[PDB]
Amino acid sequence: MPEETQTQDQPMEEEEVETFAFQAEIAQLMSLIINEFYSNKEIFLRELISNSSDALDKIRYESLTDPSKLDSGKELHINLIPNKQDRTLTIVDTGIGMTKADLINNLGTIAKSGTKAFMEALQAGADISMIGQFGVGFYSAYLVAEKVTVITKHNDDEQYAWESSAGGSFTVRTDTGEPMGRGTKVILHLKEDQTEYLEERRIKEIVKKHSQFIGYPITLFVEKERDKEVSDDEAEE
Repeated sequence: MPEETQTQDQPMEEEEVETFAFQAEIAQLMSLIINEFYSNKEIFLRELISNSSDALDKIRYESLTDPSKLDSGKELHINLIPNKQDRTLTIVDTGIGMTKADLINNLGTIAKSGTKAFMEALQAGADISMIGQFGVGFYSAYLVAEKVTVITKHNDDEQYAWESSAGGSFTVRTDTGEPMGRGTKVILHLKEDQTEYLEERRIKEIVKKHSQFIGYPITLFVEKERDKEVSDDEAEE
């Protein structure tokens, strides 16, 4: 059953790229969260780690079809890699975070109606605390992220590199990086107001208590940017 596999790739680029602007109804959701004056809600760690757990449960489901073990040979897990020099936090997923059809469909961002009829239920019923559990608000990551960059490649399928955050537009274009077989690279840039929220010990202790509920392999690893040098310089371009 070959669902994918449709030619190597067409050498037709420069299609004016894909640029999407936050729609009026989306401007409401985006405003309602940022106009909170930023109360800091690190609870999102548990919300997001739940979805990534689903992504591993998804590949785990695919392992029922796989007669080798799980994916290929060794293993599959959630890896957290903080880069203090770049001020970036890179989470690499080796499962199935998202699919290409859902990617273009604007995962849980496609309101069309009027934001959501749940806005009314928000007046007397639910709160913003269920932001991610509704499966229609994973873009709320901008709450604590200045820049949200996602690069992903799927096995046999093409490569995708798209930008996200808040403030203007959303962009998606064909990728040609070719860094892995099939992984989701979630790297978001910390704001200068979060320079102290980069303590490894903080992360260690926080995930220690929350991961007690999640029964899946997680790894806090850090690769020291060596050999080369990554810093702020002005010479490129």
